[PDB]
Amino acid sequence: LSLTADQMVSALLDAEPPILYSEYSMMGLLTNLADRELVHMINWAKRVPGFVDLTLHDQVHLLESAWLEILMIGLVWRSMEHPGKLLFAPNLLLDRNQGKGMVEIFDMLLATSSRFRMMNLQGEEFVCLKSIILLNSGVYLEEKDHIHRVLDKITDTLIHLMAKAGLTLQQQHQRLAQLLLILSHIRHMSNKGMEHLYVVPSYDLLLEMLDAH
Amino acid sequence: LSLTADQMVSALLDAEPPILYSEYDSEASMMGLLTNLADRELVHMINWAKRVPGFVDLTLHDQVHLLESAWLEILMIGLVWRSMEHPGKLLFAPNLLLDRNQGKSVEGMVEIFDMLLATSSRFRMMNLQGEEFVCLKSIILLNSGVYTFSTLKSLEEKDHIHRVLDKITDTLIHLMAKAGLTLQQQHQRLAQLLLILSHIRHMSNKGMEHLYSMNVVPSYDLLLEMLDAH
Ligand SMILES: CCCN1CC(Oc2ccc([C@@H]3c4[nH]c5ccccc5c4C[C@@H](C)N3CC(C)(C)F)cc2)C1
Ligand SMILES: CCCN1CC(Oc2ccc([C@@H]3c4[nH]c5ccccc5c4C[C@@H](C)N3CC(C)(C)F)cc2)C1
Repeated sequence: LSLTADQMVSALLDAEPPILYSEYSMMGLLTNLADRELVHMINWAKRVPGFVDLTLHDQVHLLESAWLEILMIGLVWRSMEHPGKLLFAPNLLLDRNQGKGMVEIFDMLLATSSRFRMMNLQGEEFVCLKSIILLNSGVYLEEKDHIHRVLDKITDTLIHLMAKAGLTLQQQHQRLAQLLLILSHIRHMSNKGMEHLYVVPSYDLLLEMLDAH
Repeated sequence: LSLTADQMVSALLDAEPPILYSEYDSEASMMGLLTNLADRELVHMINWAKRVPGFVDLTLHDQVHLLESAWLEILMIGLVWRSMEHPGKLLFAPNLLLDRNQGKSVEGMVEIFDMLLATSSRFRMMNLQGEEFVCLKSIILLNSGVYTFSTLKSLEEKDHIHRVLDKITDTLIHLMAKAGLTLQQQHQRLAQLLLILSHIRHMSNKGMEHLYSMNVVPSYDLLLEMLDAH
């Protein structure tokens, strides 16, 4: 929390999870791949500055509410350079008709990817967005206060990055807004995803992955 | 887009729909009252939407689609705003003030009440201002459905929508600056405010999911007919 903006970025970049491969019907592959990415997400979350300062109870709650959103923005980020296609894994690249109630979700994921592409979303930016999702998704006294301080710190970092890129102050606030409004759509996709399922990772499973002290 | 920030706020403040009342004269009545109230607010919402800058510049079908996507979000943020200075209560109408336990009377309603009450609590501890609220409501209208529209006309709509969003963002920053916030505090509050929209989306989806467990959404032509004036 005392880290500089530059230290925050580098920490988050270093904390980035690996790209996994699909173990190989299509629903089993997407399920299995999601299950394996979950473990690496948990270990990513532990390295997000300020996260392990929360109680384990609250860490689990945040992960319970954020896990699908984080899977999805990750999917969308690496699918950027592959228009009309979703790169779940290097050996699992699917289009919208391979989705044929998954096509609607595929479509939404595809639109979000094109949005990122259009915005020319940078790696240093995406990684901040992912941290914000983790901390923001489940927050609805000392703990909520801490979460909001970390969120504020990431906001600073995002603004710093845009300043470094040479964007004017007006462009900074405008780009910040565009990025955060995208999180609304990711939230929506996660909701529909959870709906199209009804499954979820239990409290105990997440707590186990967290590998307590 | 020629509007200044001051002119943006003014237009949004004038576009504000009226505060409506529940009928004048029971837990078995609750859902009926909440449904009747929602239907009546919908009418004023369409009029409000038309007076949001840039909205009527859009095609009628894109206008319908934005409202199909955002109508429950808009209802809810209005409710949350009305309830801000009434801790533990949801002010659906000045004569319809409900709490948690009254929500219990309907299956799965207490969870939605809790989320709405928590959002009201968030607005409270942020000391959300009226000028900020109408900006946030406008953003919901323009942003919620824009990612679920490739035709050339549609590409032009999206660019227009994103440019109006940019302007509302400029308006939000302006308001926070006049209030005397530092630059750092301005971006920080802008972020905090926009993050709440994620949760409002969340609530709309949970609530939409309730409704299908029991006319539940406005039909295309219903919204069309109200939007498609002569
Ligand atoms: C027991 C632990 C919980 N796991 C069961 C498993 O349930 C899922 C089943 C399918 C999906 C897919 C999926 N898989 C991914 C792998 C890497 C990155 C993105 C994804 C997604 C997003 C999306 C296609 N998911 C389908 C869904 C949930 C209906 F939207 C996500 C979760 C998560
Ligand atoms: C054209 C058909 C669509 N209308 C039928 C009507 O269905 C509803 C029935 C109940 C609700 C309530 C409700 N009512 C309000 C009145 C003014 C402002 C806010 C509200 C809300 C939010 C919330 C409590 N709604 C319940 C629910 C299930 C979450 F949608 C929302 C919609 C909307």
